Amino acid sequence: TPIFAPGENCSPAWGAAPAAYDAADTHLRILGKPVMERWETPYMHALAAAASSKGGRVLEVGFGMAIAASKVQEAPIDEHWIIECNDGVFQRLRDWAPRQTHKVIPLKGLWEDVAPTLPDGHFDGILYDTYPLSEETWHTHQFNFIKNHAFRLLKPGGVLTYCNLTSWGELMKSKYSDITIMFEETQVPALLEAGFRRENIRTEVMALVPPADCRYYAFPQMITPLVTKG
Ligand SMILES: Nc1ncnc2c1ncn2[C@@H]1O[C@H](CSCC[C@H](N)C(=O)O)[C@@H](O)[C@H]1O
Repeated sequence: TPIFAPGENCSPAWGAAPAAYDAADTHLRILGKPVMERWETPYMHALAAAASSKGGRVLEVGFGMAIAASKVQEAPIDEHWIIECNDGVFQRLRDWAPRQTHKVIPLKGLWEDVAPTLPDGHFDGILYDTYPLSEETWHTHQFNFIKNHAFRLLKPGGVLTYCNLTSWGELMKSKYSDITIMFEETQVPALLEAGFRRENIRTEVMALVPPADCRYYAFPQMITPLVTKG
């Protein structure tokens, strides 16, 4: 069964949907979707290192299991802004934020609603890792954020990192056997359209074998984008 059915739209229901964190604290499911899993930890650490590489003000979109967020907090940053839609996940963010070393700025809502309220050229780093909220935005939800907000929000020299594992897992099953080719063909044109220059786009590949029973990702490598504003 596909994660999304034809014409499925979960966006208006995401906020009020109960957040299901299992007792073993290894997964997060919302509306029966596999939103986050702890096997992703080394990869979440690579994204966190990329978004926090310039220090200063870091914007993180999607809180999930706080894996990337706890790694961002290990870097010498000044502010950690976090946008989260789901009420259940936001309560976990609310409990996590006080004990953190670097000031956390928690904001509740869809980035579609919250990001327009954020100041232009204010962030040294951006980490985008949400989840598709509709079948037709399965491979493209990150592009809407990158085009409308990532470029304007970054300071000159600022770094954007992001991922979309539901998309990339699928594209690595049939269409591609080389993860850098997959990135070049499916991601680079939208980033160029967003205002980023090709010479300012790099990628880091890392070895990570997912579990055998993982339906949404099977490729034994992960790709970390580093998209710098000119
Ligand atoms: N449009 C949107 N705006 C804000 N948050 C969203 C969103 N769509 C999904 N979310 C939230 O995005 C998150 C994706 S899971 C993120 C996992 C995180 N990188 C970690 O390391 O633990 C979830 O908390 C989900 O509720």
